[PDB]
Amino acid sequence: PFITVGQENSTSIDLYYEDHGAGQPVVLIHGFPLSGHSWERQSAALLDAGYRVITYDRRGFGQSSQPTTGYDYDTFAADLNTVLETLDLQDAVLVGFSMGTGEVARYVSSYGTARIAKVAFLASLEPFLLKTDDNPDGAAPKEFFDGIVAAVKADRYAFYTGFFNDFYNLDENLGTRISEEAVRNSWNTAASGGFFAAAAAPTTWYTDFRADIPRIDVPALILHGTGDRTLPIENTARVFHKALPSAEYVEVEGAPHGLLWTHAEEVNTALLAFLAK
Amino acid sequence: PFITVGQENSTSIDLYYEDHGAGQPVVLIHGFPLSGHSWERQSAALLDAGYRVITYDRRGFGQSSQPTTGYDYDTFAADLNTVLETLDLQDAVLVGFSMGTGEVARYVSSYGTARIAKVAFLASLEPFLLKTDDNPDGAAPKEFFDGIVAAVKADRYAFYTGFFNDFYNLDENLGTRISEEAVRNSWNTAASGGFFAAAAAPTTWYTDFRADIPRIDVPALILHGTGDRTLPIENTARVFHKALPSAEYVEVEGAPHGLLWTHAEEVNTALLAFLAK
Repeated sequence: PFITVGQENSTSIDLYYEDHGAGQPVVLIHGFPLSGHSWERQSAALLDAGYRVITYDRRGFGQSSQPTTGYDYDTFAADLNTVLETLDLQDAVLVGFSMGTGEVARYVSSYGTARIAKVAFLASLEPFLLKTDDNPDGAAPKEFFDGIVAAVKADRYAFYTGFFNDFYNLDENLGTRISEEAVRNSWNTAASGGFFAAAAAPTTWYTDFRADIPRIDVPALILHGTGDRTLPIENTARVFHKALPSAEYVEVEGAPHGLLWTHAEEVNTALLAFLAK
Repeated sequence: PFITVGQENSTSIDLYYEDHGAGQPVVLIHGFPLSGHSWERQSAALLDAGYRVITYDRRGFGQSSQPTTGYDYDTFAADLNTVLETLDLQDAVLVGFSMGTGEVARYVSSYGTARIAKVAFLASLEPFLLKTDDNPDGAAPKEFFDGIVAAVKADRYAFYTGFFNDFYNLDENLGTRISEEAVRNSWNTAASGGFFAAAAAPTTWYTDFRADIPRIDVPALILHGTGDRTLPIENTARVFHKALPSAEYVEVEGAPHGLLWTHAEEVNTALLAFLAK
């Protein structure tokens, strides 16, 4: 199913989405370079607890259109605004994973929370990944992220292998918490995403969300793995909880960046306990 | 890389140029007697901000051919027109520094702004540097510029030393805002330019741009240093600000003429804020 969010030359930019269940609407917004199907273990848990689950694929990923324009959080948040207005959701919960935590913060900042009852940030980007003079809490200088973009442009298909090795801490989790088959499925999803988005999306990772955070005026959850090699907990979740002290806060012991799958039970128990309130 | 702009006897006239990054095209047009490389501090900032940066070396300067013909703003603007058509640049921003502010105004005036989104004038020549009866705001009468031509023809290599002393306000900035090594690099660039262009270019500095200014019909930025010893702000930017009151206007307190280097942080902040609109 698709929702049109804009036009690109002679084509419409359509985002693939699904809408399941009945109950309070929970919108799940996936990370790079996957799709709304990456939430399958959380979608199953939410459906089992009587929620309505809505998922969509960010432009350039999954089954959505693959434009060569719009890779920036104002456009990503305008796409989410179109989704939410089209579905006319009320009392909705927005749950972001990694890149999706940017859509949540920028959307609440720019459009407000009239349709929103709660937000959850899992494996967050916030507050601002660049290590700069004005942001000493950042994870790394911009040249580090520039090198990731260059590696995608050199051969995205080979880049995905090393990417998922650190995304899922495969040296620790392959064969225990994640099978070789589930990693292969992630690689297939990544390769199905657009070539342009694959290399342009990482330039948005280090967006500065510090001015968006004070506008988060609904109940919030921040959750992160202590073994996240991709987005270090010290420069993301721990600093984000200082910036958003009203949020509930959970650290999942030993979990990697790809904790929706490897630590599904720990994510699902924490997310449903938060949504029950 | 080179773009051919014409023929001189048995030779072609080729302008050196570079084309980096991706996104909205930003064309940077340098001043005398330097080259596209003099924008390195701005180029780095624009590339990091997601723009496509195009630089070229004016005929007779940098690594471009050194003809003994064409030192006038109609030719200079026709050279820019060839660069823009050769590259098919569209929705482009034109940024001039000092002599480059002549290309920007003369191009927009003669050719119009179908290809151009915005224009920026840094350390401008405009509106008309010659002091006359009809133009009392000019900086100096023709004899001053005839004296500069004659000094360049007498020994251009020695001329560059005192010229850069005033350009960068070295009595204030040497060893703080500009190193002796960076000044030496500027002298080397100047010595690499053509002998003929070195002495022909000063006659063009007092071109009258008063009829070109009313033809600027896209958003504009005018920025100048208040300590400019080369192009006094009271004969240039402050007069220009009255002739084009709709332009964003920035005075960089205490900055010299060579503010792309000495006050790069201020220039980059103003330029990126202007381009983000």
